[PDB]
Amino acid sequence: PLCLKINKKHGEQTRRILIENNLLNKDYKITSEGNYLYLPIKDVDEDILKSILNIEFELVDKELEEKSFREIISKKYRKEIDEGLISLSYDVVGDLVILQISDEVDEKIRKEIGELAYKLIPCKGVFRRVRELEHLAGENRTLTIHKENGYRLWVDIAKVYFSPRLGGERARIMKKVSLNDVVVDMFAGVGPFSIACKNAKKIYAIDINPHAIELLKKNIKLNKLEHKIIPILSDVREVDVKGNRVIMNLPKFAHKFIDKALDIVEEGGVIHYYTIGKDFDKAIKLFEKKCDCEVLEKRIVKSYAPREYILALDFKINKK
Ligand SMILES: Nc1ncnc2c1ncn2[C@@H]1O[C@H](CO)[C@@H](O)[C@H]1O
Ligand SMILES: [Zn+2]
Ligand SMILES: [Zn+2]
Ligand SMILES: [Zn+2]
Repeated sequence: PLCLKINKKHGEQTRRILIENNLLNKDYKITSEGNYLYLPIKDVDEDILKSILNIEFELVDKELEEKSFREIISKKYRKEIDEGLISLSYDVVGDLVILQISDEVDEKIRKEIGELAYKLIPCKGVFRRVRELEHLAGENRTLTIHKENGYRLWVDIAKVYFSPRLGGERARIMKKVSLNDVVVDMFAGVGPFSIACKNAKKIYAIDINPHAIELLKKNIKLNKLEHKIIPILSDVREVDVKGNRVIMNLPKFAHKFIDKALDIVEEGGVIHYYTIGKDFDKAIKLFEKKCDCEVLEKRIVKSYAPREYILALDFKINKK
């Protein structure tokens, strides 16, 4: 339906970038027509694409052929799916399925979606909406164990923030951490980024939510990383740690913390910054003015609202 048309010579070069930005759509066969490649792509503003593509391109409606619960629901529910109330996107944390439904629906029909989600989906439990949750189908437990990138994480979805669709981010980070690195995880959560950074020789895992620190400790124990990860409960603001790599996993408010992170990091070090926006500019100015910094990599993590993304930038602070 929506394809990126490009001269096939930049075929692979480009194909990779779309992936790195979780843009490529895998539900369609990249077809070739003459000197061109049509890569099915998720919807995106023509503008932001310019910032991650150096070649010329076009966004077009192109017919293409195809290469699970999401189905049956969609068809048999367009009524509510086409007006908030219900979303065709759920998360899976451990063995726990978590739906996105609105209060505006009679439980007797709302619970039914769960009872019929505990069916077309491999789980032990089912809830819907860190906010408050409602038990719909399966077991009534909120504490589970997540598996991702080889490690395991203890998560109690009802007491601490955690995003399974962000594992890709931990994978990428996993490949960047050197043996000599000292990481300061400003917003650690149950500790997904801290464990993904094992190669580092020291890790400062900070988080103001006590439950995030209770489970984080259990995770540090579970992945055998006691002499590596130093857990710290507190407002990151009032912490005095130093390090050459700073991870800011708080997209919604990252910006209101940049000054602290710059005060923690060393010169020559990188700030893994996650934010929100339609472009990258506002997030770059912000740093570009605060420091003598340098972008080392910039990706689009995922979609937030409409054309509202969760960007990720990698900043090298060359001089405070
Ligand atoms: N100022 C803060 N200091 C430490 N952790 C924080 C802060 N703000 C949010 N968090 C943590 O970020 C995690 C979600 O990314 C949550 O565990 C939340 O408690
Ligand atoms: Zn090229
Ligand atoms: Zn309404
Ligand atoms: Zn607890």
